[PDB]
Amino acid sequence: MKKILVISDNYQLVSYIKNLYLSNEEWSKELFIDYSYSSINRNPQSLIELGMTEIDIKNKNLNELNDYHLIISAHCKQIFPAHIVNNKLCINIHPGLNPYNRGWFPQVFSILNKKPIGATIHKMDSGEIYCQEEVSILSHETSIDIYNKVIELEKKLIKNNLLKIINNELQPKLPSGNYNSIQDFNKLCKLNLEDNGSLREHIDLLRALTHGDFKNAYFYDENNTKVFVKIELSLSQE
Amino acid sequence: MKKILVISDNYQLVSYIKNLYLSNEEWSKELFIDYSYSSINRNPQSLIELGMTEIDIKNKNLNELNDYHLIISAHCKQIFPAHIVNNKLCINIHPGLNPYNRGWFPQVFSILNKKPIGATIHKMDSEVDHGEIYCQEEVSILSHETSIDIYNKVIELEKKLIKNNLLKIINNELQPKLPSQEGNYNSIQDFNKLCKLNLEDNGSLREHIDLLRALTHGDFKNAYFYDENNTKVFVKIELSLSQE
Ligand SMILES: [Cl-]
Repeated sequence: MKKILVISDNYQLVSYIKNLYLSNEEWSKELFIDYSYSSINRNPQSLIELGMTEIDIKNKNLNELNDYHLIISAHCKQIFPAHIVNNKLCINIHPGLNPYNRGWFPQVFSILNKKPIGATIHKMDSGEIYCQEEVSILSHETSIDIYNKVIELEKKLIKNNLLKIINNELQPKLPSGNYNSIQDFNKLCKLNLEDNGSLREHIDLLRALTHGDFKNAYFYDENNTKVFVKIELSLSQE
Repeated sequence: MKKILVISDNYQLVSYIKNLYLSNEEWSKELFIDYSYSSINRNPQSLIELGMTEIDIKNKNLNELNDYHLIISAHCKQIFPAHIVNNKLCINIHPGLNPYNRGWFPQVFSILNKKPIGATIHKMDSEVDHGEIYCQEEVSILSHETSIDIYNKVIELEKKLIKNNLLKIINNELQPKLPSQEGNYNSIQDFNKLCKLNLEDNGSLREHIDLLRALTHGDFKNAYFYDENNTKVFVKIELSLSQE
């Protein structure tokens, strides 16, 4: 039997792991799993509901982590310190296709730059890839659409690979890239009405920056009023 | 007393006129008002509910219209034939600032070409949205507004113009004035060209946003492109002064 820690701020992926544990006897016989959300999460209520304790991974002492065979990061909002990843086997469930558009919001960047998008489970380092797979971007899709395919794919990757990774039955491999910063994200959000480009470029920018009800793209008008912008695309008219 | 014919395919305008009649003794004491929708209206059900009969003004005979002092057109989907307008006093309630962007969807065109937008009540002559103007008023286009936002402001203004002027017009107390210029007319084909997006069009983001907001009008999408595989993708935009 192994003890495992999952550090996640993502309701869907945590629920999914929890549901696999409950529906798969192979998990329940082999594992004790503790689940924690990040101390920086501003809205953890639904994770609390789900069955999770707060952890602060930046200040957690290695001394309190000795029982864990490994730690899984599934969209943990805090970066793990170097000392955690060098002293504990840490595996990341990552919503991008390493090594393309590493960093922030891989699907936003892939919409714009056409590099592959997908999901990757890999070892953390200051990492080697156990499994990954690509998803497609279709012409009518926004950031939220692609992210939703990505989450779907992560669940598939978990379901088919995670127990094996935990049991050492799947060995990783160093990536054959590029990285995008939060500041790169924020530069994109600040639209320039005077930008000359193709309608295609400008629709892609709006679609990259459309993600649910929270708008990101904005301009300032003539009067310095802030106006947020999003786009809707559909294969139906109505 | 006078007998009046209102031909309209717009619920909001017909319901407004009905409500003023019901609420203003000056109307009910002077006027008998018949209301009709266009035979071409594919979905008149709400209008039927409202209390209205079908009319085909394109084939209506002039002899059946002798009782009417005047005919009011309020977003009638059929165009009045020349013989009707030249032989009956016909008054149009138009959702544009004549003579600018006469014809179809004035606010779409105004978002694109920046000509004034507003509402106009004018005499109908044999040209579209071209006769002498009784009254009209401008509305503004703000940076976050789509076709439907400006349309709703236009409708609100048509209501105020009717409320403040329509009895006077009927009673020959307000004389109209020539439009300031011939102006410019947009067809349905002009609108449908706009709808077909050219993804290679080279422009400022402002031009592109203006085109998308001109074409955004409620849940029915107008603007489209075809993608790599010839799939048709409709496009609308949302602009707002709040994030969420
Ligand atoms: Cl002239």
